[PDB]
Amino acid sequence: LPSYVDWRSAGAVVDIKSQGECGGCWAFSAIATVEGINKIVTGVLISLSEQELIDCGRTQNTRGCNGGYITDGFQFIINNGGINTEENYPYTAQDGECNVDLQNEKYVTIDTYENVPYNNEWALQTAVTYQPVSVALDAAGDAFKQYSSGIFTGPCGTAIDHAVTIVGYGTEGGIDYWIVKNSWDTTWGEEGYMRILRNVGGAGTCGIATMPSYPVKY
Ligand SMILES: *[C@@H](C(=O)O)[C@H](O)C(=O)N[C@@H](CC(C)C)C(=O)NCCCCNC(N)=[NH2+]
Repeated sequence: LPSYVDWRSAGAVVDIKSQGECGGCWAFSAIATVEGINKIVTGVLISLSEQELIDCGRTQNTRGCNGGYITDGFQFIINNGGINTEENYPYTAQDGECNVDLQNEKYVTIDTYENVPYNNEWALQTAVTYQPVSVALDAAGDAFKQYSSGIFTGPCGTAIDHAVTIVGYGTEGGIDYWIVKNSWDTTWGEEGYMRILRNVGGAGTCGIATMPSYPVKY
């Protein structure tokens, strides 16, 4: 595997987005990795609609701004036969009525998704080498919420509550890290991104390695 991977150097990461007060992080994470794999196999980076997942993708315990699961975001794109763009179905940070004309207008498709073996940072590094991967972490603490710069080491638990996207990894000064794309605008962290301690064992720092998944497009 490479010593460093950064999907932003390959044109596979859309600029930082802002979810606001709506609890739609599951939709932001699912969309960022579908944007990623679409660029890798089709060669064109298109920004996609989180709002379509929030409005049209309600199922079981995925309930729009009320929270949900990354994999239900991928399963909506699979069952719908595709997803529309951010410009065609823009984000309102609201639970809204599914716009059926916009739901039927599809520009990007995926075929299936896979789960990375949980609590296995080596298998997670292998998957990130091929594409951005969706993860969730424990973002309930003030240290996480107030993060500004550096390689974050904690404190944080592992009972995850906030989905984000890993867009790379590297090492600086002998310290290994993951590069994380968050959805709290460019005013949080390193212009919207976080570097977080890698190779710590088990579930990873703030549980980042405990439930990774990614979309598959043949
Ligand atoms: C994350 C955010 O917007 O900050 C958002 O709260 C969220 O969806 N969190 C997920 C985190 C991982 C995907 C596990 C979460 O905790 N989902 C569980 C939501 C259950 C909702 N069920 C009901 N009944 N509202």
